[PDB]
Amino acid sequence: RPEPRLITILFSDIVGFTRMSNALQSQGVAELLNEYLGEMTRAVFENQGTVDKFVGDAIMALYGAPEEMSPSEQVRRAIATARQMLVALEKLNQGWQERGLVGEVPPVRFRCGIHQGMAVVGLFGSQERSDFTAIGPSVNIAARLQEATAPNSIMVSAMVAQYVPDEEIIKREFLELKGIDEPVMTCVINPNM
Amino acid sequence: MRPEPRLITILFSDIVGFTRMSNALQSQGVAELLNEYLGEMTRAVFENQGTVDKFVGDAIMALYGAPEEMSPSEQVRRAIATARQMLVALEKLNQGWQERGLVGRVPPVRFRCGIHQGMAVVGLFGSQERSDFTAIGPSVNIAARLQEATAPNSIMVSAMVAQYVPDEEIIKREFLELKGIDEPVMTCVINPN
Ligand SMILES: Nc1ncnc2c1ncn2[C@@H]1O[C@H](COP(=O)(O)CP(=O)(O)OP(=O)(O)O)[C@@H](O)[C@H]1O
Ligand SMILES: Nc1ncnc2c1ncn2[C@@H]1O[C@H](COP(=O)(O)CP(=O)(O)OP(=O)(O)O)[C@@H](O)[C@H]1O
Ligand SMILES: [Ca+2]
Ligand SMILES: [Ca+2]
Ligand SMILES: [Mg+2]
Ligand SMILES: [Mg+2]
Repeated sequence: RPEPRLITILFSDIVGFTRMSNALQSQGVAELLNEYLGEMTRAVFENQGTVDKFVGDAIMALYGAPEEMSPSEQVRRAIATARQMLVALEKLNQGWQERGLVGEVPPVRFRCGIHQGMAVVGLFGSQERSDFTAIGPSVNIAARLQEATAPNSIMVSAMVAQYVPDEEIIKREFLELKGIDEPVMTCVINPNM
Repeated sequence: MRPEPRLITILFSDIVGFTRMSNALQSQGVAELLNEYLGEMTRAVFENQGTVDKFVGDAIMALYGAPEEMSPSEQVRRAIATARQMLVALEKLNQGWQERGLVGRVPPVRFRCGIHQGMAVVGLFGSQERSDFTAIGPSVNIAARLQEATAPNSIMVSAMVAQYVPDEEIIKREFLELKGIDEPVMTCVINPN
């Protein structure tokens, strides 16, 4: 049965994928995407994370579920992952650049949002089709954060930022998010430790 | 499956204001309702030869014409028939949740549906460790966005899908802005019966 517990959600999403989605065609789109994702999942698994699901060119990773994890660990790994994924993106662009797969098309950039809160975690769906995911306001914030941030940046919430030295806090500022009544305190963190 | 272009029809159903009622349902109250909702809704997709791509929270994504082949007219027809059965099935669930005191006497559960037909790269995307079957491209977004813009408990479709729908069944045609698409798109509100 799905039950509530504290977890950290991370969303990674490629910017403007739809554009290059043309003039790159089938093979191009499949080959690039499959590779992009190969690295990103690698980044998640290495940081003890869990790949909840892919949503188009987006990734949804969890920390703290299904395997119990300490609040500090949850955020520390999630951030390590976000910083790691970025390092892969710069190199993949270096791999696709000398392949022509990039360039009437720019390199690939992603938006990342991280949050920590409660969520009803467990198997959702029917007895014919059910997947393991996290449901709840907390998830929506993680998603909304990722969407509100600038390309090639990591935007966490205050809940997350508290485990982050203010020195690594590039930009603090409230922001109204879609579907969230109370304005959230967002924190754009530094890509480097 | 080896990713490749293919004409398909995409269906998105999303519950209206789910985050709002999750605060009056409590963890156990959300899992009960959400899982019951998914069972009846996916049953509808399956009994219309549709394929449940995935669940994006309280939202459902169904594909018609993939993996198994299906004609352009049948895709539209099954996808629409599915959306109409969902409403008939939701009406029943609302009665149940009515007695249970879960909702009704918290407004009764409602959902939005979006359907577009068009080319899209379908197949398995991901890594060797984790990869899933799904559709990718401009076509999927259009449906996702049409869902997003339609009034609660209404079925919105693109003009291409509308091209295979008897005229009297149309309720409202209109040039709208699809929060995610650059140029205005023509939309058609389908009669729920
Ligand atoms: N395979 C898939 N499964 C489910 N939803 C999908 C999907 N592919 C796309 N979508 C949904 O379609 C909508 C638009 O997709 P996006 O990937 O955000 C367009 P984009 O070209 O990448 O621009 P953007 O991400 O910079 O905004 C989103 O709501 C996304 O979640
Ligand atoms: N389990 C999950 N997996 C992936 N994305 C999820 C998710 N739960 C929520 N989201 C994402 O969080 C965002 C908002 O969730 P919503 O479905 O809109 C809650 P809502 O209160 O019902 O808003 P609504 O009334 O506009 O439908 C979406 O982009 C959705 O894809
Ligand atoms: Ca994207
Ligand atoms: Ca919803
Ligand atoms: Mg996006
Ligand atoms: Mg929504």
